[PDB]
Order: sequence, then C-alpha cells, then structure tokens
Amino acid sequence: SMASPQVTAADIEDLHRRLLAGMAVLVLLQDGTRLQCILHYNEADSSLSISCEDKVRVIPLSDIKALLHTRDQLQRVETKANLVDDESCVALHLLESGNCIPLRFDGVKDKTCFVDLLKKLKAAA
Repeated sequence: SMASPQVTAADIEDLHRRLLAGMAVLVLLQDGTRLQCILHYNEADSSLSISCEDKVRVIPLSDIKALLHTRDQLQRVETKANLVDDESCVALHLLESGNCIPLRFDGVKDKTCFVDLLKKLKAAA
C-alpha cells in the first residue's frame, strides 16, 4: 500500500496499560551494549522505572526534560549503539544530568505511541 497507519487513542491506551503492568525493552549503552530491561510507570509518584540485571533506576517524570525520537535528534547521542536504523528508539533526555537514556521498543508503533503517551502524562501533570 501507498499508505501508512497512524496511531490512535486506543493504541496509546494499550501502551499505557502495558506500561502500568511493566513492559519489556532494551536500554542501549554508550559502549554499544544492550541491556534487557523492564520499563514501568508508577502513577502514584508519577515516575518511570527501568530495571535491568537486578538494578532499578527511577526517573521522575519531572526529570524528563525532552524525548529524542527523530533520526536527527538521536544522531546527537554519543554512542557506539545504533539508535536510529530501526526507528524503534526513544531516548529520555534528563533535566538534572542533561544526559540521555536510549530505550528501544519492540517496533515503530510502540516507539511512536510512547512519545505521545509521555507527552500526555507530562502535559496532564
């Protein structure tokens, strides 16, 4: 087909449900390593957690300054990993440290929904 799908509210809500239940992602390390992780949203204190190899990192929503999702945005990240070629990555640009955590989702649709959902949680905060 000439045409591409676009994400709906249902798509975004489905990702929301999975984020609350915890979902599988990878983190892409600066040296090129890939960590298998669980990504979770905690709506009580409005924070994301990323849990990999028995270690949990908590990022308050208010520490997430920006989301890097476009090819050009992600090309600015200093790393040996390939963040852009699968167009499945969002990096959390953090306010305090100014550094970035790149998350790779299962594919383009989840990657796309995540960006919208995060905006929604941030804008409603």
